[PDB]
Amino acid sequence: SMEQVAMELRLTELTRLLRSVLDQLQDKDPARIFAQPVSLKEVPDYLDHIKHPMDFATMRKRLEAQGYKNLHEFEEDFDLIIDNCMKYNARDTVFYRAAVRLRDQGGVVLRQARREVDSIG
Repeated sequence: SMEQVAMELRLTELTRLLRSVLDQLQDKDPARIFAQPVSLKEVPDYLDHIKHPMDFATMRKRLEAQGYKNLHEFEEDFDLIIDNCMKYNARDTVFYRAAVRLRDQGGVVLRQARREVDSIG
């Protein structure tokens, strides 16, 4: 149907906007602490601690399969990255501190993304 195509075009355009959001967020992580999944070879007990692991590469895979239907879904995954880190790592660590800086900086980017997703529909 033409309606299915139109909905597909909207999803494609959302995907384009989320790809630019994802690039902007990841620049706020210059140390690449959140670039890849926590390694189960190097942190073998991780899944006893964190039930839903997340990282930027895993988000990128989902994005390129047009797997985010809306910005809420994408923000959920970004918040998992931060929240998982702040539970697993103590306050006095480079890891926790990197998450706080990513949260604070990413908040700005996400504030205007929400307006752009509403605005452009």
